[PDB]
Amino acid sequence: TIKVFTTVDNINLHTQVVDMSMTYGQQFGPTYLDGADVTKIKPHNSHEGKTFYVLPNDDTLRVEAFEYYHTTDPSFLGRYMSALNHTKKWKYPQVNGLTSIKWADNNCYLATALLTLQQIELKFNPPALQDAYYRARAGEAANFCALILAYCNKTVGELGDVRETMSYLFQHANLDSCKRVLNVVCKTCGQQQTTLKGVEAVMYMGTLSYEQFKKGVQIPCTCGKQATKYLVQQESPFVMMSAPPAQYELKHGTFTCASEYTGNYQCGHYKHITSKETLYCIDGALLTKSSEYKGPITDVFYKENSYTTTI
Ligand SMILES: CCn1ccc(-c2cc(-c3cnn(C)c3)cc([C@@H](C)NC(=O)c3cc(OCCN(C)C)ccc3C)c2)n1
Ligand SMILES: [Cl-]
Ligand SMILES: [Cl-]
Ligand SMILES: [Zn+2]
Ligand SMILES: [Zn+2]
Ligand SMILES: [Zn+2]
Ligand SMILES: [Zn+2]
Ligand SMILES: [Zn+2]
Ligand SMILES: [Zn+2]
Repeated sequence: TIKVFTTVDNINLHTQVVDMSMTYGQQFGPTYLDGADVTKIKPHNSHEGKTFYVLPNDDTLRVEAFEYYHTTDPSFLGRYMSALNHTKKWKYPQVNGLTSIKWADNNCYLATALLTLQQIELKFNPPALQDAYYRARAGEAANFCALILAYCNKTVGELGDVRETMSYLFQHANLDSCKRVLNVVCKTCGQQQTTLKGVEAVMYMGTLSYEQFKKGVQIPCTCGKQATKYLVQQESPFVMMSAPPAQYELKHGTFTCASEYTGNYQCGHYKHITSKETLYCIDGALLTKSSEYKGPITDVFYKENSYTTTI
């Protein structure tokens, strides 16, 4: 009989005492210590006085779990601890003043997303996600990477798409004040104006150029003809312009950061391009430098505050 603590958020700690013969699974349910499954393991001396993550089994823990993670999915904690057991072993070097990830288990898309998040203004709604966001920007990104995999329903080693990962994260972020007003002009139908909010207001799939998005882009109308969609008003701290991988010239000072993707569909490699005093390329732990750049780009991130068109 030795005393321990059980928690679901590492904030509210509940005091318990455990028997040595019975395993943790017989007494608490699925139990984790430092991200390691100890459901079948039995108590030792070092376990006394230490805190254990446990699956919610009563209503008090069920409520605390939602208030930290904003999910009731019973599998979330297990998927989170499974990813964390890998991400704790990864290395997170500082590259060009930013926290990156040494390559491991196909994490190239995580590194590009992690580098992008440190360069755009974002506030997460789940307290677990925002707290780990802060710890990650300071250099301790293991818990943050595990949460990203858990919220995106992705496992370690699985092949990830950066645009898809950013979209999942934006749905758990406060983008309520973000607003986008578009205008589509068809020769026959006429002029239609639409207003988008939230995640739909910051993401566009179709073109990398924020300038071309303002000047107008060609989309098919309901009548079948090719109408023209252009941006009327944009109120958001950033925008994300995505397009299928293609050769693109990035000029210093015209953008914030970008995602480079080489190789075949789903089984390629991501790289991160950021515009500082010059153009920097971050590939995990490796860093290169160039005055101008041209390569296969699929995401470009631009700064914004409030924009209104002249048309
Ligand atoms: C509308 C047309 N479009 C939209 C996206 C793309 C696209 C095309 C190509 C493309 C084509 N040829 N080559 C040679 C490469 C490549 C990509 C890039 C950005 N990502 C992945 O490769 C990828 C997709 C994944 O999951 C995807 C599964 N998802 C629907 C649940 C998972 C992991 C990765 C790496 C994206 N084209
Ligand atoms: Cl929610
Ligand atoms: Cl949320
Ligand atoms: Zn409590
Ligand atoms: Zn929420
Ligand atoms: Zn691993
Ligand atoms: Zn591992
Ligand atoms: Zn990779
Ligand atoms: Zn029309």
